[PDB]
Amino acid sequence: LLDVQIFKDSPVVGWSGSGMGELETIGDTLPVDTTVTYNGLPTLRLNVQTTVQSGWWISLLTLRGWNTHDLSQYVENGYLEFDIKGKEGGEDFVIGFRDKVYERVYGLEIDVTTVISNYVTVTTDWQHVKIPLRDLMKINNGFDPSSVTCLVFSKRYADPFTVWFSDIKITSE
Amino acid sequence: LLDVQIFKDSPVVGWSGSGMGELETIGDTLPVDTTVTYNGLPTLRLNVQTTVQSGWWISLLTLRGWNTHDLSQYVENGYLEFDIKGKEGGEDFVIGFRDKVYERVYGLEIDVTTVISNYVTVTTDWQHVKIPLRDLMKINNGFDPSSVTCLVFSKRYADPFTVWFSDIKITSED
Amino acid sequence: RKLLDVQIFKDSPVVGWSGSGMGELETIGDTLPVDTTVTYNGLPTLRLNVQTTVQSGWWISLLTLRGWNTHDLSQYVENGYLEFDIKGKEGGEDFVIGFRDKVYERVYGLEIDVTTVISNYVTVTTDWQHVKIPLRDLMKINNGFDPSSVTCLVFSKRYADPFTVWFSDIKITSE
Amino acid sequence: LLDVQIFKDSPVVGWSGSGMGELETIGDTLPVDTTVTYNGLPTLRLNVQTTVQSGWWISLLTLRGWNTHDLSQYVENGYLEFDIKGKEGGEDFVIGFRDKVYERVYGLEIDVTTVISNYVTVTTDWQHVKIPLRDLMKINNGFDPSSVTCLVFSKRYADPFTVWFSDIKITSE
Repeated sequence: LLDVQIFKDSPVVGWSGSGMGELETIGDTLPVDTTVTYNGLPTLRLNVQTTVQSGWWISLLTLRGWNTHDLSQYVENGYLEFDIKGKEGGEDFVIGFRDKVYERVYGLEIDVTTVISNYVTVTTDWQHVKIPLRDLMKINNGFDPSSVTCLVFSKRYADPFTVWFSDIKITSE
Repeated sequence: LLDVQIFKDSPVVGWSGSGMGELETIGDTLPVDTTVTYNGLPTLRLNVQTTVQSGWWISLLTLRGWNTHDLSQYVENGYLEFDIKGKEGGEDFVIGFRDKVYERVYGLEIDVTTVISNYVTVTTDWQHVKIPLRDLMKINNGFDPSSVTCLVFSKRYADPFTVWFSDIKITSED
Repeated sequence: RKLLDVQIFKDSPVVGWSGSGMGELETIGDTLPVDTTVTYNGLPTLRLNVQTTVQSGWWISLLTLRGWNTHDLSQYVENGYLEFDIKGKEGGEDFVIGFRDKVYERVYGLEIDVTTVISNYVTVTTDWQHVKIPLRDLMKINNGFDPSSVTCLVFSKRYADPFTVWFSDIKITSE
Repeated sequence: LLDVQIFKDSPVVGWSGSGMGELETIGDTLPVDTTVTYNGLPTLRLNVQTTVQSGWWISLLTLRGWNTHDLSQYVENGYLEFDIKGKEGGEDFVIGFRDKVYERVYGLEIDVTTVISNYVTVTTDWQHVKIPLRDLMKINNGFDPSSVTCLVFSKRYADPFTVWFSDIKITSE
């Protein structure tokens, strides 16, 4: 059973943005870094220039251009997984998926998230990582894994950093 | 199972035009550019000179010189696919398919459409792309994919822009 | 006297101006493009092309005589001939042809044009075809033209409709 | 192998123009002088009325009405050559060629130049001059002389002057 590329090599359909413009966007997706490859392949840049006392920013990297995908199959042994290096290490924010169900009243798209921290400490260095779907996609808050629309990156602490990405995908077995 | 080239290297039969003539044509097809290669072959130029308060332009690039093609088999697993460079980045517009059915009343040809944004951010740069058929060819709004007449490019925002294309095909596999 | 030619074009691009509403006219640096790959009698041609259909309802071409300067033609008038050679893409193709002047004194118009429809002087073939335009005919309807103050030759829209066409050796002659 | 006339006897298409209009133009090319002939034919006059404190002006005399010309063959024993008198001697500016290559990143059109002082001092007098293509079309600055678009004259010293030209061609082999 089949992989899904969130990002490979060329910027993602989505939306990515901030209070007073603290997060570095291009056409409101994340900026794609060329000057800093990895694995032949270029990177995704996650950069928050200065200090948000807005206290917000967000990144939505879609899966099927704002369409729902069913992942339900993937869940119970699945992995968001990818690679990350960082600009000066020990850097943190949130991560996850939103979906979309119109039937549901108390929430249209919901998010399920965690803090990267839980899966990694960050080095000045490349480093694979794999989060079991399992954990997230299971907190009876309603989230319908049949119905995911995208991957998400949100603020944790207000402090500026950077990070880079490669080869963000979902896989199972 | 077999490709369909919508365009390769030389101008399409079709139609393409604007309100006040805002869309660049030649003889009512899109102009093909030569001084602007890509991968050996020249490319199709989608350009809209100035700002439409008209609020309209369109291109239809035909599939079978205005005939019906049956695509039904391809739907299920298919991809309009193609490559695309742009003048100045982050441009956008609508794209899709029109068909033709006569027995049908509340519509003669229908359009099915998405806004390419969904499928790409645009760069000063080549960049392949692939649209799931499947995606479009399915909202019970009547479209008959066994009766597609051609592909379509229409206005989204009133904003001037240019773009290019190469190798526009449909492909599947069975 | 015993009298000399004027070479409007021969074989290299003319200073001037030529342009159109939504860019329907084939320009380069707003003169008309000179074609290389369709020669005629050794020398290169001038290309008049209107790629698609004029919604705008204008297009013009100014080929200058003296880089926008007055030239005095007055003497050529009553015996003269704008003349030159013409192939088209697809035949029976038509538009306006003529001359613009420049007179400062004159208040109801600064520059004026005198004009004909080449139809009158030709039907157009997928083929080369000399033709002679009698100065005479134009440079005379009382409309004020100062043929002693011509600045350039002129091509303007007649019909909405798309074509191409070629030129060579556009000159004035008399005797 | 065959001569390239940049100018002979009749105005050229291009462009030439100045900051606050210091540069004598007409229709935004250089004026042809008629009342100052030189061996039958009239001349091209590069005249700069007043003192430039904008600090720019330029002239481009096209070769193929802003088309690419391929010169490549001519370089390695070629000479831009022409003739030239000046209004009151020892006058100096830059001269050379521009190109156009689209694929190229760090410049679209580039220029190669020199200062004509190097191939002459200027007389109230007619005086042929021959400039070695070689010299120019030759500092790995990227110039691609298979795609020359035109000849160029630009400012060197802010000081007004005039000159005249005659029979500007490329010759070689």
